[PDB]
Amino acid sequence: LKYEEIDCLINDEHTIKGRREGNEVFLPFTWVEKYFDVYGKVVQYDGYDRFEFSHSYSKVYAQRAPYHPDGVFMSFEGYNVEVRDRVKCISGVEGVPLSTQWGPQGYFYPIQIAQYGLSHYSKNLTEKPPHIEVYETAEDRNDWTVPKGCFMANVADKSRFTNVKQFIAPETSEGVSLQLGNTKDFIISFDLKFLTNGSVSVVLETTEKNQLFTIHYVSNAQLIAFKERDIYYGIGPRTSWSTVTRDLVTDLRKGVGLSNTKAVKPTKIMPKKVVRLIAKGKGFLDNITISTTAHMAAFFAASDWLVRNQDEKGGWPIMVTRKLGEGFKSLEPGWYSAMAQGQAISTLVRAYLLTKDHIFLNSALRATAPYKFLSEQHGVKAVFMNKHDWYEEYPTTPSSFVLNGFMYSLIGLYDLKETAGEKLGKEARSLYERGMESLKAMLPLYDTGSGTIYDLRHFMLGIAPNLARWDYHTTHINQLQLLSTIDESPVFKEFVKRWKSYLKGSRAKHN
Amino acid sequence: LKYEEIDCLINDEHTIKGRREGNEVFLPFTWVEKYFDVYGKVVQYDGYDRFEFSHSYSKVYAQRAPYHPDGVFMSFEGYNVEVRDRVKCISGVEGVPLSTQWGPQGYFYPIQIAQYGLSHYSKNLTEKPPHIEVYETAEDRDKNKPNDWTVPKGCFMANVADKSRFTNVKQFIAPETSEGVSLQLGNTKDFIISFDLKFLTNGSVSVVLETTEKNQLFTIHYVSNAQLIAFKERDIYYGIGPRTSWSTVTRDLVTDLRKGVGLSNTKAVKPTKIMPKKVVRLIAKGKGFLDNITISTTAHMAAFFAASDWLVRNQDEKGGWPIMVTRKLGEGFKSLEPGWYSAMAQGQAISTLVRAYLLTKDHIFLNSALRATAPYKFLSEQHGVKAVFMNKHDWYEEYPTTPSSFVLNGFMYSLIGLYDLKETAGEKLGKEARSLYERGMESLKAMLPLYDTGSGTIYDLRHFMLGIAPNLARWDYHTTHINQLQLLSTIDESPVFKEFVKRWKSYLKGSRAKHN
Ligand SMILES: *[C@@H]1O[C@H](CO)[C@@H](O[C@@H]2O[C@H](CO)[C@@H](O[C@@H]3O[C@H](CO[C@H]4O[C@H](CO)[C@@H](O)[C@H](O)[C@@H]4O)[C@@H](O)[C@H](O[C@H]4O[C@H](CO)[C@@H](O)[C@H](O)[C@@H]4O)[C@@H]3O)[C@H](O)[C@H]2NC(C)=O)[C@H](O)[C@H]1NC(C)=O
Ligand SMILES: *[C@@H]1O[C@H](CO)[C@@H](O[C@@H]2O[C@H](CO)[C@@H](O[C@@H]3O[C@H](CO[C@H]4O[C@H](CO)[C@@H](O)[C@H](O)[C@@H]4O)[C@@H](O)[C@H](O[C@H]4O[C@H](CO)[C@@H](O)[C@H](O)[C@@H]4O)[C@@H]3O)[C@H](O)[C@H]2NC(C)=O)[C@H](O)[C@H]1NC(C)=O
Ligand SMILES: *[C@@H]1O[C@H](CO)[C@@H](O[C@@H]2O[C@H](CO)[C@@H](O[C@@H]3O[C@H](CO[C@H]4O[C@H](CO)[C@@H](O)[C@H](O)[C@@H]4O)[C@@H](O)[C@H](O)[C@@H]3O)[C@H](O)[C@H]2NC(C)=O)[C@H](O)[C@H]1NC(C)=O
Ligand SMILES: *[C@@H]1O[C@H](CO)[C@@H](O[C@@H]2O[C@H](CO)[C@@H](O)[C@H](O)[C@H]2NC(C)=O)[C@H](O)[C@H]1NC(C)=O
Ligand SMILES: *[C@@H]1O[C@H](CO)[C@@H](O)[C@H](O)[C@H]1NC(C)=O
Ligand SMILES: [Ca+2]
Ligand SMILES: [Ca+2]
Ligand SMILES: [Cl-]
Ligand SMILES: [Cl-]
Repeated sequence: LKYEEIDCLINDEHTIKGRREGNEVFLPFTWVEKYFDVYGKVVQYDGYDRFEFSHSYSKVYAQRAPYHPDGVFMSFEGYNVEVRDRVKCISGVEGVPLSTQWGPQGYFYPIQIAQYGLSHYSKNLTEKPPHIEVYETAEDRNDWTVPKGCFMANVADKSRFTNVKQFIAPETSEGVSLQLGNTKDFIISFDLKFLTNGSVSVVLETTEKNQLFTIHYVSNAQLIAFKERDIYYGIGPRTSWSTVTRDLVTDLRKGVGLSNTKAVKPTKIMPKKVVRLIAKGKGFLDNITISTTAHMAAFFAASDWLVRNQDEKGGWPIMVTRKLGEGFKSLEPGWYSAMAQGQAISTLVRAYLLTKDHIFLNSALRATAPYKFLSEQHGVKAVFMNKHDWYEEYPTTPSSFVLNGFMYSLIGLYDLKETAGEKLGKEARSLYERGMESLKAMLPLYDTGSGTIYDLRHFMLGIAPNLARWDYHTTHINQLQLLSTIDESPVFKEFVKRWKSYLKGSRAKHN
Repeated sequence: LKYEEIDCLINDEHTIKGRREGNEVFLPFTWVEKYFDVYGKVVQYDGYDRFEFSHSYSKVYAQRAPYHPDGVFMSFEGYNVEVRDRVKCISGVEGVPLSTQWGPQGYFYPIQIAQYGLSHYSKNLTEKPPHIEVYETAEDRDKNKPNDWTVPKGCFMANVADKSRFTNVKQFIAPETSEGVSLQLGNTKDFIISFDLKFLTNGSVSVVLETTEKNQLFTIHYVSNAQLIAFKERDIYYGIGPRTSWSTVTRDLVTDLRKGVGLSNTKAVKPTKIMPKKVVRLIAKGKGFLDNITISTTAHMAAFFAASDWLVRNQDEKGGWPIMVTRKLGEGFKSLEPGWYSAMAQGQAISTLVRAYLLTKDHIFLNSALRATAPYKFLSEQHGVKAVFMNKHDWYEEYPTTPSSFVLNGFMYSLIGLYDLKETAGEKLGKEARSLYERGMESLKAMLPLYDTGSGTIYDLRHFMLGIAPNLARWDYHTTHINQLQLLSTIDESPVFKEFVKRWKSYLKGSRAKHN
């Protein structure tokens, strides 16, 4: 195959090496990939090599049905919140993500918590039912080890209509130990009440050279800690009955990856066997279980967190500073987010539809309040050019007009208005209608002709556009694809189609 | 590792043929060019080939100095309006371009005429002075050669005083059936012919050209009627009107030849490579007078003034140059019925007229420029050019559509016109221009970001106004945007103009704004 090397001058400033066969010139992908910011690689199949080029690796969610409030939440069946490195851990006390997106301290960010919930809710609807192995009920329907100094016994508990295992072990002892031996499933679950302080510990055989790591759930409020091969999580007093549910995969990886930075250090470590459970102090223990997944317990932990942490104004105040960029006043702690409000509402509505417990709906109804107040009056409302109401992901001065957060704020209002009924849904209905009018009018401002912009800070600050990376662009499409199944407006379908095409390299026509 | 074919799947839908050497994959430029919409070619040097790649195709004008109203007009020293295929010819009557931009009929489009003038004005300031050869003054300077008239049977000629304009003049009588009276010229280098002319009766002044089409003689007849342009075989006819009063006729024989032989019924002049190589002789028919016969390399100021005079005579009572063709800007935009005004026309005309005023101090030019701001005060629906963006920023429309269109380049030309006028008119009379400019520049600074894609510019805001895809600016309009902003940046020290120019320039060599 006869070819000639040829110098290839690039915009009169750099020379790269190409190849030539008569008139056809061939450019190295090393250059193409960097210069155009595109993707490809050689893929080896049985008796066929093929280079495979992509404009992006991000992919649009394959919607299977029109959206409905009790169904999967957009594309979140495929999200995995807990592996994100901005999640420092799943809180021992609250059973939800503690995030570190903006500083290393670790704070409850409501969005991450709602997305934890929504993603698990969605996986509950799409994944295969979990295998559930029961190790201890305490009934009449063993392999505990009680060393000297310790006692164990089955006892009635009238308070909760069951039999229960009581244990007494001092902290100087080896504790009382239940052999488990699960090779496949790593979500451990048990009912727990402590009389005195103590610990429930889980020993794991890992893939790090066959070593045993132990995860201690201790009855204090201690921040996550990691020494050698011991991981410590504070689960609070548990001096009343509650179900503890812990993903040993996540809990192991977050412990070994413990960092003083805003990102968990990557680790490959996996548990390969849940060896045994170790009880110390004085207390009670029931329903000891290992499951493939515990999606509804994750969903409810998020739901209950939202109910308990909503403030008197119906907001989830965000208790860290956020500096959105030069030009934007810094957001002082206690700011609200339209994305938080909406995602929370979408979570609470789902909790209500499952349980019929009006505590969930009552929280969702209150959560519209911040939508009514401008950013400078402790709300999330912004007005674009004295004409279009908007609900801000970041209620900055000047206004920021972030697209994706806004669309989640609307999906929440849709969820609520479809669920509250005509009377009580009035406020949600009205905020939604106004918001969808704004969105239809303003969508074109986010369209570059070969991508989307993330926000309107170019217009509001007089600077370069803050273009959306491909994964945010895909989110825009997923959002509009969703809206397009609950609102029959042609504009949503047109924009979805064009925005999809951008992902495969299509451009708007030039003149 | 040896050069080998490899299949290359593109976005999981089409397979192209590339090459591979070990790990390095090489993609055909045939694909790269079309998929990313870029440019390149193999260029031949002495025993050495090189492929040359460009992200874009236009270039930014190298601005030399801060802009001022009596200087060159932006980049227009490098425009050549008359060779554009949308210029059907230079009118014999009006001495300015007749254009065919949207319909084949041919109409006087103000923008093309203003640009004709501004470009010649700018060339006057940058080109070398023209060589000027004088063939007849009719005085007593004409004792030695050139003599050179052939006055055949039936015809007469004489030098005669003309009290009307304090000079001697050549009088001619030739019937139109004769071969006419003929002055040998023989210029090989210069092709702009110029002569003062008054006709008593009908007639023609004709110019014979040796051309590069196998040495053939073509004759261009400037005839005393309003007939526009005709072409049979080797004769070209232009109507120059009665000329029964003294006037300077000035004609580019290159253009006049090429427009004639390229005469078409379509929107575009047929391309030709025919050039004149010799202006052989001038032929006078009918009864009249003839003075100051000249051939020059260029006649920039005559072109400029022809444009200026056309603008003064054709301005309407509303101070506009009405555009007399229907214009449908695109689906969603109401059709513009004839008589619509353009902010680009108004501004460019003003920039022309101000320059004419600064040169001549004839207040007719300034007063026409002052009237030309009136359409800027009136909304599109009231037969002006003003649009308002979201109840907040005044704008001056290139196309005063419903809904508003907000075309960027037209707007910036409308502002450079107002700048020229307000800098020139003085405190009292410049008030209106001052105010329209200030409001315009405030709008521009606020709205510039809406035209920035992060790797190009948008031409207009039809995407926002109609709910459709952006009308992205082709690269030559992108460089126009930069040339405009580069100019404004020398008359307004706002940092925003400097930052945008720099970023917009970087887009030309494939830089992008950062993604998040
Ligand atoms: C380990 O796991 C098991 C589940 O497998 C748990 O055992 C269950 O415990 C719950 C208590 O939380 C039991 O639910 C309660 O049942 C009580 C009586 O049920 C029987 O009798 C009634 C007549 O009253 C019959 O109708 C019924 O069919 C049963 O035969 C109820 O009194 C409780 O009602 C509560 O809710 C209502 C509102 O709905 C309140 O108004 C009441 O005041 C009251 O609070 C409740 O329904 C459940 O039956 C147990 N199941 C079994 C099979 O034992 C263990 O609790 C768990 N371990 C720990 C430590 O939590
Ligand atoms: C061929 O080319 C030659 C020049 O190359 C031309 O000859 C010149 O043409 C003009 C014709 O008008 C002569 O212009 C001079 O105008 C003076 C006043 O005119 C102005 O001011 C009055 C105000 O009352 C207005 O009415 C008028 O419209 C103008 O605004 C006259 O006064 C001149 O006459 C004498 O005065 C001047 C100084 O003021 C003396 O220096 C002169 O020598 C002269 O005696 C004169 O009319 C100009 O002088 C001509 N130049 C020469 C050298 O002859 C031809 O016109 C051109 N051929 C054709 C056919 O156009
Ligand atoms: C999505 O969430 C759904 C709702 O939470 C899940 O379906 C539910 O799955 C459970 C099965 O784990 C069913 O609960 C009961 O199961 C018992 C079996 O006895 C055991 O139960 C107790 C604990 O309560 C245990 O301690 C005992 O020792 C036993 O081992 C049945 O006998 C009951 O009748 C009852 O079925 C729910 O019924 C079931 N609900 C529904 C609506 O299906 C679903 O699996 C989740 N899916 C995913 C993919 O996560
Ligand atoms: C630009 O225009 C000016 C007209 O002012 C030209 O300068 C004149 O040239 C004529 C013809 O040779 C002379 O009669 C004058 O003496 C000149 N006037 C001045 C003020 O210099 C100039 O030649 C033109 N230049 C170009 C490149 O077109
Ligand atoms: C309870 O707390 C004390 C310190 O406050 C600690 O020393 C002790 O070991 C704890 N008890 C158990 C059973 O872990
Ligand atoms: Ca029990
Ligand atoms: Ca004379
Ligand atoms: Cl995710
Ligand atoms: Cl041009």
